Amino acid sequence: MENFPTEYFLNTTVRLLEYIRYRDSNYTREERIENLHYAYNKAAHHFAQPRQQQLLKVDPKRLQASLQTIVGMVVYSWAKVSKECMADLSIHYTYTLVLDDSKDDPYPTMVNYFDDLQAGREQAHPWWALVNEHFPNVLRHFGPFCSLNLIRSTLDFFEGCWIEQYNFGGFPGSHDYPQFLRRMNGLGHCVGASLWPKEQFNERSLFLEITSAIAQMENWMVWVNDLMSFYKEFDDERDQISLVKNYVVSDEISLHEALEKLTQDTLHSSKQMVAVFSDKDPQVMDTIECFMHGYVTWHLCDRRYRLSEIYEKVKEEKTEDAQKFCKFYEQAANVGAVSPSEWAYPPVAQLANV
Amino acid sequence: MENFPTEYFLNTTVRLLEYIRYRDSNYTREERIENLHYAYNKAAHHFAQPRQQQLLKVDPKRLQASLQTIVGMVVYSWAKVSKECMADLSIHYTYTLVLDDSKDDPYPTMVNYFDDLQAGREQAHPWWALVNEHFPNVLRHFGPFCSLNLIRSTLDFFEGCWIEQYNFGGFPGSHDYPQFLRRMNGLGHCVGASLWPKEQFNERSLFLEITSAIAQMENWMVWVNDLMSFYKEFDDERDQISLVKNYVVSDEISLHEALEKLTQDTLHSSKQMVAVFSDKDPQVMDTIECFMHGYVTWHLCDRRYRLSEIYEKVKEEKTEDAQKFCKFYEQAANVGAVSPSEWAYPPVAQLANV
Ligand SMILES: [Mg+2]
Ligand SMILES: [Mg+2]
Ligand SMILES: [Mg+2]
Repeated sequence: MENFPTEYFLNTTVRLLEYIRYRDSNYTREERIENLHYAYNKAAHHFAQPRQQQLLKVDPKRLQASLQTIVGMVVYSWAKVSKECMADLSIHYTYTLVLDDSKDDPYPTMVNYFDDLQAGREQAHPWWALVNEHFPNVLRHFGPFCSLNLIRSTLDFFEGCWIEQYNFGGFPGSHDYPQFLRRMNGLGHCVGASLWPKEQFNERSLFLEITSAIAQMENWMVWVNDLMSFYKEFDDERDQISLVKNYVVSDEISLHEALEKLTQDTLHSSKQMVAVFSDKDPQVMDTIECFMHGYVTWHLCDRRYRLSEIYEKVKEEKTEDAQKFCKFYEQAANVGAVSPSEWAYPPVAQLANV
Repeated sequence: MENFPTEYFLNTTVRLLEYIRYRDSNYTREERIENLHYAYNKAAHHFAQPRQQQLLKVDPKRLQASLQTIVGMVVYSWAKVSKECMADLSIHYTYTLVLDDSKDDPYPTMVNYFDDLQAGREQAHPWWALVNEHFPNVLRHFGPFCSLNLIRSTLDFFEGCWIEQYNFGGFPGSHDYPQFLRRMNGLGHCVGASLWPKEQFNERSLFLEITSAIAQMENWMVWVNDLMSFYKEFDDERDQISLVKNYVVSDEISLHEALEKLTQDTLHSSKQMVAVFSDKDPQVMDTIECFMHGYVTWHLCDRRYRLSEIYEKVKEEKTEDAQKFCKFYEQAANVGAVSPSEWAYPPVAQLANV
């Protein structure tokens, strides 16, 4: 546990990419930049409005960083949706990412949650006030079924953040806690269902494939992020309650065994993704295919995950995995490494002061 | 379907009951009757009101049977809460059950779900109109955190019923579908959180134990019901899409292997329940202890699960399992076998016509 399991990590990462067939796509760099800028621009203007600037307590620099990371996530993974959809989704997922900065006990503001909701009064918690006011801009892109999924997952996410304020990784022997919490904060159904705008897909005609994608993508999605984040989190003494770390505490196993568990679930989830959707509606496999690749690309190109540090270490090694990794990484960079100055401007703060 | 694994059913059921050392002593015959009648009486008066009689489309006989089954469930398992709490919970879980066996398509009534919610307008779907109007009577018994859990779980349940209308057990190879659906319709967080009225428990002082109980009780609860109720759902059309049966379809394994999977999860969940809460706050272990026993007692007695039939077929067999099964089944009846005429009166229909 002293050193980072670099060789084990590379092997699992290469397997993950091969299982999902990571490969070049029709999604260019020019289109990338266009979408990045469109999504960023609309979002930046939104978060710069006085109402938002005042009810959303976030350090300007992090809001800027969080927005940029989210626009990147949406644009790179929701490759098939319209520019407006990427923009509105970027706003919503930026709201979720930001809420992780509040130490404010939701308790006082949640005392009248239901009565206020039923009466049509603005929620006491400012996050809810902005999120629910903006939600319709996100929901207009989806049918009733998918919309319900986005709504539920966001409600779950809120409770997840609440629970996480206690920095609790679960009582030893509480085996069901880890994944219980991970689903709470994962946004699985929100992500999964938001992949099907009614503009491109008929919710009723594809009810079964969509429901199935939500169910399978929920886990793939969160576990992939748990793994790709495993490098940056490794020595992060601040980050104390990740799925992997709660496995250690709750299941009473080594950090290493927790990481074995995570990669097995991840690889298996990847296989089944392919096995189930390969022969289904081609348009559905396309969206699923593009999300998995873009999602990994995003993790690979975003400084946040510092995976470039791993590339800079096996860059010249002559091992099988090390080379497959470096090639995948270069492919990723080839289309995903983009300078912020090419799309993320002007800064939110500059629009807020204007 | 074809032929019920009666033999194997006996073995699995005996293993669970034995492992959890099934024994109910939550109430003296007299307290059982008092609570049953109190809960039934308030609920019956509620469902007999003209508004309820009009928006709730349910065959009168079915409403009557469902109400009686639920009052029994609540009273027998929520042994530590007040009479009012049992009554209000009985009303809520009766609403869910009436939908649980229903056959309706939500799409047209869910098109304006969010906008109506945000504006404070009554929901288009009549079930939501009655449930949300009544909810405050249930929520007043809990703190904000637990309340949030009840609200979310009910929202999940609705989507679960929606999904089940398609009679889909999952695509072969979609291993994550089964439990995905089971949590949707399980009411796990609703049940788990509703075990802690603020009248008896401080939500903030026991935040960790309550959150943990919600996480562990979610699975224990649903799996126990899946095992105990495998019989009544086996041939029912509306219940052909269940956890055990979706395991067969989705994982491509024998009905028998699905059963072995279910009992292992159940036994293990039982083991960890004890391991984690034995030494924790005694009042918490008491509620957890009382729910598990009362819940099982309820299953061996309520009409809905028809476990009497399985008894009237093995009460002779010299199979050891059929013997251990009948000893348990008679033990349950001795404590919880109560004639409806001692509490469930007058009938809802008679109050409706008055
Ligand atoms: Mg159900
Ligand atoms: Mg049912
Ligand atoms: Mg059942």
